[PDB]
Amino acid sequence: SSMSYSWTGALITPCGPEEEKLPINPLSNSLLRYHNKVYCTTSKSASQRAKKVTFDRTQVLDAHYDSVLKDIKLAASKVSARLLTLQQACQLTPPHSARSKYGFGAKEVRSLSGRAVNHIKSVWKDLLEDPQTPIPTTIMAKNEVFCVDPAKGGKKPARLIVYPDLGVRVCEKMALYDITQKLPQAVMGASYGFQYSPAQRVEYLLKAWAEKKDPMGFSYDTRHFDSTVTERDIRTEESIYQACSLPEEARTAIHSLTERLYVGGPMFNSKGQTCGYRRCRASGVLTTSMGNTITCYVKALAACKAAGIVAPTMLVCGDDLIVISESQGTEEDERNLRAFTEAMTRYSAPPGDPPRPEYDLELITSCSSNVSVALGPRGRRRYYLTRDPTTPLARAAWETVRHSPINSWLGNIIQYAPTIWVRMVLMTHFFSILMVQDTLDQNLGGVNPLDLPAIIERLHGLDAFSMHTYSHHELTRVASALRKLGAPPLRVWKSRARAVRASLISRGGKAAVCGRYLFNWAVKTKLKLTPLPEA
RNA sequence: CAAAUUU
RNA sequence: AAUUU
Ligand SMILES: Nc1nc2c(ncn2[C@@H]2O[C@H](COP(=O)(O)OP(=O)(O)O)[C@@H](O)[C@H]2O)c(=O)[nH]1
Ligand SMILES: [Cl-]
Ligand SMILES: [Mn+2]
Ligand SMILES: [Mn+2]
Ligand SMILES: [Mn+2]
Repeated sequence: SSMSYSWTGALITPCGPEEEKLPINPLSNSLLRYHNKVYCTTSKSASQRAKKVTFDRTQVLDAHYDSVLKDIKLAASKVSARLLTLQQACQLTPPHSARSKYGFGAKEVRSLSGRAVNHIKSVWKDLLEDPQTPIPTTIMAKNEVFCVDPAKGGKKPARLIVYPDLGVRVCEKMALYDITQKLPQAVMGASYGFQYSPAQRVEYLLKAWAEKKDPMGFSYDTRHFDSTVTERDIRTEESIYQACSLPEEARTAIHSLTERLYVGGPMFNSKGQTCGYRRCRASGVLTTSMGNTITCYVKALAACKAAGIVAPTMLVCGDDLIVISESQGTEEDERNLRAFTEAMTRYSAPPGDPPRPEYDLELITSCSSNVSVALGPRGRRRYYLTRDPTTPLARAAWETVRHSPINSWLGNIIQYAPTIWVRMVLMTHFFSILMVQDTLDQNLGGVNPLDLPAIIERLHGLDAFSMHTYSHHELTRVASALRKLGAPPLRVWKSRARAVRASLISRGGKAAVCGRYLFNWAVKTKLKLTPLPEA
């Protein structure tokens, strides 16, 4: 039936300047050599993304879907959800959020300037009074950094971001924010992925795995998921929102937003020209995450039922899921996954790479990450979250006139503190840099480098300073990644850490704390590492 | 552009 | 600020 997009032929213009690296990368030319492999998805490449995502869609539901959808509405109704005062919504706008066409930006909105507050009042009026006129949207390309992958086709084209003017975004929040805070958790229960910390995510997966008499696992991702979302899915999304206790004024707004924005509409490039028209998810609206997550969860749980997966235990984060099930033999498991996939494909949620059953937790990737295991200080198996380091490393070498990567070094050091690649590579580099800059005190993205041990033990457990004997998979993947980016191998980072460490220790103070906890892995005579006041 | 987590 | 979807 419905085509996902249609194109005037007008280009998808840049919303500013997209910078190139420079001939010297002073912060990261000691981290890695192959800077030619590090690129940022440009808006010229948007054209190609459009081609990939524009395609005709056909959807066939069935008892299993219908049934799941029923049960989900019954969940939805145990939820009461209130409107948000125009002001409260203004306050939830991000600091730098892209300004309005109508002469004002996020400063005004967050501070409750009167020009801003009136415009918004009017815009909300128009939603209440008018429930069909489509709402224009801007379309732009997302700029992300990756390592090239010649094996997987050279350079990814830029993903497409599609969003309404600022005023509309506030209104969206008024109508929907509270729902987003309550509905998913209530529809999906323990399956709701974003609810968990990474540690809980891991415990959850292990508990699921443990529960089975004979576990089988897989993950599923949808190809260009936002393109796969149909007018009907969105309307079914509305009817799920509506299934709550709502102020009548909300219902009108929801329904008006649904019909005028969410379900489709015209798109304009940043120079103002009509770009095309959209009949699927706009990734840019408030409902993007919740939408994707709920919808994905319906189709998924239906496919599970269509395919006979026994005792499924799910975890959904957007279009990404993991199911851990009771195995029915490999022969049947393969048949069921095929079924599952046909069902999803019928429901208009077809796979990128088609899924496969696995019987070992390490072999299941979702949200670009996976569980692995190493040994801790006393010889116990310690499970943790990790990932291919390619992209984080690539991003660690993204230096331009207007951008420093030091923050991403830190971001990843915190998030993946127990991973061998953070511990040996990223930390070593990060500290090495700052000691030489002599800018350790300096706060970065509101964090103090010298806190790190505390920060890390709070979030990952003191075991993160003592883990050893990492998995074959993980060593292979790390090695291979450094080799791919022309970084030094681990043996060299070992040396460099001994040095960094010695300097940090001899620096005294918190530096020495850092030097001792964070680099204890680097020494043959490893110390007794006890817990920290600060956490 | 939106959300979630981490800070 | 970082990351993810
Ligand atoms: N608003 C917004 N949504 C995103 C972004 N990245 C991913 N998503 C949403 O999550 C969906 C699934 O993500 P992913 O599997 O990573 O990409 P895709 O399936 O190729 O589109 C996308 O189709 C988007 O709707 C982003 O930067 N902004
Ligand atoms: Cl242990
Ligand atoms: Mn996907
Ligand atoms: Mn309605
Ligand atoms: Mn995904």
